[PDB]
Amino acid sequence: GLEAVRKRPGMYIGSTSGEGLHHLVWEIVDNSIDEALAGFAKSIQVIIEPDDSITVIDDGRGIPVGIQAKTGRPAVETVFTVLHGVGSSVVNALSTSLDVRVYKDGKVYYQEYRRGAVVDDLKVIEETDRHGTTVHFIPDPEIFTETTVYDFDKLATRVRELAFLNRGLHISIEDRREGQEDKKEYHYEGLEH
Ligand SMILES: CCc1[nH]c2nc(Sc3cnc4ncc(=O)[nH]c4c3)nc(N3CC[C@@H](N)C3)c2c1Cl
Repeated sequence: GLEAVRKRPGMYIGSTSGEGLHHLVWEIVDNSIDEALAGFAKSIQVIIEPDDSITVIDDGRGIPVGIQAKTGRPAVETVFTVLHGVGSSVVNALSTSLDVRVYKDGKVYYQEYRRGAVVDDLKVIEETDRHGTTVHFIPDPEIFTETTVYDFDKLATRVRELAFLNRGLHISIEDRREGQEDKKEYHYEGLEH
């Protein structure tokens, strides 16, 4: 399964250099873009956390949490744990840790993984009035041996491109790292312009 991804990451993300490190971001963001395309997500936030980890927040419907008959597991768990807009499990495999929060039907559903392996069963941890999905991941330095340090300008450039290609979407990029905090927000207007 996902162990194959950890041993041959080059076959799944193209490179284990800085390029592959940034590719992880797009693999998660692309899923949020698909939910904007479906018509539900209106805003996406990408955050470089102070420790070079990544958070992606959207306000879509939230990844399905119901048990699938085919697997006997919550759909969201399968998304991150089974190899398949299909790259979530690859990001999981290549991260020291990944946590997902799904905001759906008044509840926050939470699951975490470590180097691709499930920590515990999906659990309701809070009540909420919002909807969407938040994915946070820490890229694995065992995989990304050259660099685990993000390039804000590189991310911002593509985020702007994504805003343009998905006209109407609100998408932002934020750097929370020490001595260089920054945020850029992008939104190209539709017919209301
Ligand atoms: C924060 C990243 C994020 N946000 C999401 N929102 C959603 S919202 C959503 C809600 N209900 C759905 N029902 C059917 C469907 O096909 N797609 C859906 C998508 N789904 C995510 N998935 C599901 C499948 C895979 N593309 C990942 C994600 C992911 Cl991953």
